Amino acid sequence: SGAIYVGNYRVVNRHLATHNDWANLVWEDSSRDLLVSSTTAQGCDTIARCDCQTGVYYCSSRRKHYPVSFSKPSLIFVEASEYYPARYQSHLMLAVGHSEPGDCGGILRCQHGVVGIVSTGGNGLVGFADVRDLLWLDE
Ligand SMILES: CN1c2ccccc2C[C@@H]1C(=O)N1CCC[C@H](C(N)=O)C1
Ligand SMILES: [Zn+2]
Repeated sequence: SGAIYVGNYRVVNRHLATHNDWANLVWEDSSRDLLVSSTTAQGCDTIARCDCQTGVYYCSSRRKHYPVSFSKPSLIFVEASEYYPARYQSHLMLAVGHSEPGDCGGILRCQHGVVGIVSTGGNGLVGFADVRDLLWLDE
């Protein structure tokens, strides 16, 4: 689990969005596994606007942060799950690192701010949904 809180927005994995996220919906995209809802309180986080390909992510299944090198946002085939049929997920960045079911939502950060959130895993890999292109999160 986990979310990004920036301005009056809350960014979560679309497959983990709550009834309240959907009732306050701003934008969602199944192909990216992202959903953004509106909040009444002002959020804590800063979004990176950069092309970093190294950073640090939080892994809840180990209660620890790990440094990672990750691929540029791209279209990657993701196997069927209880949440989605087998499909290509866009704007996804892969890295070698630990991730289990339950780790989705962990934040990936570089020196410029938040880069994205854990969205895929297994096989000693961890995939992150990029948010750096969502320029409207800041205005
Ligand atoms: C975190 N993952 C994981 C880790 C170890 C072992 C098995 C898994 C599966 C899970 C996974 O990749 N998912 C499931 C939930 C929806 C995600 C999506 N963006 O489509 C895909
Ligand atoms: Zn950066």
